Amino acid sequence: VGPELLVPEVPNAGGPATFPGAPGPIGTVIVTPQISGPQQYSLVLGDGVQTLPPLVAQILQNAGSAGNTKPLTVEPSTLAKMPVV
Amino acid sequence: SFISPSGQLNESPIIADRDSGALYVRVGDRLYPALNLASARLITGRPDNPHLVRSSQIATMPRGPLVGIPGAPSSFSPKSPPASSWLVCDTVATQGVTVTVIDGTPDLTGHRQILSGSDAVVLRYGGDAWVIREGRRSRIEPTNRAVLLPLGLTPEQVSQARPMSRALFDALPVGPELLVPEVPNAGGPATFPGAPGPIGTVIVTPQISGPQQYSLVLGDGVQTLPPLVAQILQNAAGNTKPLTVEPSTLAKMPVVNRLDLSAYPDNPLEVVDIREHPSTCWWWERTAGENRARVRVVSGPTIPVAATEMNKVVSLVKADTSGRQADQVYFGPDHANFVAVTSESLWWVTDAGARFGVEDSKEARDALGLTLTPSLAPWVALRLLPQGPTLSRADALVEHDTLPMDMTPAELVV
Repeated sequence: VGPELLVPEVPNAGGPATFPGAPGPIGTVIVTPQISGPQQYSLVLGDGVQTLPPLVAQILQNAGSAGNTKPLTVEPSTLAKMPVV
Repeated sequence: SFISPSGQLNESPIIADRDSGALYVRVGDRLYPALNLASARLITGRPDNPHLVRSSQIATMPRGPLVGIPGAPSSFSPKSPPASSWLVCDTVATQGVTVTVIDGTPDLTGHRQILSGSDAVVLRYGGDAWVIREGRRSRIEPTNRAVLLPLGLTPEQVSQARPMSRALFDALPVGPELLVPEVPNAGGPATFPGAPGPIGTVIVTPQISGPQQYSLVLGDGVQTLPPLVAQILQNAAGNTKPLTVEPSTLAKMPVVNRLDLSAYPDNPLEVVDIREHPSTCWWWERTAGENRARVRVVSGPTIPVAATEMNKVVSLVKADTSGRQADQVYFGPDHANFVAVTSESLWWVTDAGARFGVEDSKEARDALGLTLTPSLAPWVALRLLPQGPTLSRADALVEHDTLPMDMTPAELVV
C-alpha cells in the first residue's frame, strides 16, 4: 500500500501570512510571467512560499477554485524577496 | 635435468634458493640476503632476474646482515602505450562519498553518457552550490531567482543538492560565476555619437530574414547578445522592452567585444536526476605529441568499468584520513606502469596501487631498465595514490639487523 491520492490538505487555510509582502492569503497559488522563461508555480504558506509541480498546481486551482480559474502573477524581482519554506 | 631440475653458481650476481625461494645477492665473496628484487637490481647494477641455485650450495658460502629498501617493488614489467587516459570518479551513497581512480580507457556502454551541451549537474562543496558542464565548475547562488528562472533551475533543487568530494572539487577547473553580467559605465553617457540611449540599455533590431538581433550598448559601442543572455539582462522593474532600431544605423555604429558570456548556455539546463546517476567522473585524455589534452565529464549509474571486471577493483588501506588519498584503484586495458609528469618527475606505479619515485640518472635507469620513454599523466590524479620511498642507489646500500615496525596497520580478514 502506498499513500492515498487526495487533494493536498493545506494547514490553516485562509488565514493571514506571517511574513511581509505576501501577495495573498495563505493557500493561494502564485506564478511567474512567461516572458522571463519557463513558468514556476508556487504556494504561499504561513511563513513563506513552497514550489509546486505543474500537475499539483492544477489540482489545487481546480479544487480551490470556488469560481476562480487563474493564479496570481508576480514579478521576478519581488518574488526573490519572499522567504522559501 | 628434466626429472629433478636444479642449478649451480655462475657469473650472475643475483641468486635464489631452488626450494625456499629466498633472494640473495653477492658482494665480493660474501652473500647477503636481500629484501626484494628492486633493491637487488639497484645494488648490483645489472637488470636481470634471479637465478635458481641448489640449496645445499648456498649453505657453503659466508653470510651477512639484511640489505636493501623495505617494501620496494618486487616485479618489473615496463608498459607504455601510445594513448594515456586517466579518470577520477566520485560516487555518492543513498550520506558520504567515495573516490575511485581509474587508469586506462573507460567503458561507455549502458546508460552511461558523456555530459555536454545543455546537460548539467549540481553538487555541493564548501557550503556552496556548483554547476558542472563542458568541463568546468561554476558557482551559483540560490537566492538570485533572476538567474535561476531563465536558466530553468529551482531554489529547492539548488539547495538540496548532494555533496562532492575534495578530490573531484580540486581536479575540475573553475570558470566565471553564473551571475548577472555587470556592465561598465552603466547609466553613464556614451563615448561615441548616435548612441540611442544611456549605457547599459538593451537594443534590438528585427529582421525580415532570421530572428531578432539583440545588442548591449557599451560606453564605446554595441556588442551582440545571445537570446538567453538578453533574457537575463531583461530582468532587473526594468524596461518592458528594449529599444527597437533600424539595421543600417546599428550596422554603422561601432562594435565592441569587451564582456565575457562564455558560461551562459544556449537553452534551459537538462539537470541530471542524481538519484538514477549516482556516479560522475572527470576524464583526461591525451595522445602522444599533441600539444593539449582533452578534458571531459562522464556520468552514469555505476563506475565506468565493465561488470565482468567490477570484481577486480583494489581497495587501499588508506591510513591517511585527509582527502589526498583515494579509496579504490582500478587498472583497465592499456594502462601505464612508467609515468612522467610536468622540471619533470618520473614515477613507477605498482599493480597494488603504490607509486615510487625513480631517479632521472643513467645509473638508476640502467640498473632497473626503464630505457623506454615514459607516458604522461596529470598530477591532480596521480597524487591520490600512496607514495613509497624513491629508488635511489645512494640509499639502497644499507644494512640492518631488524626493521622498524609499522604503526597503525589494518586488519586482514579471511
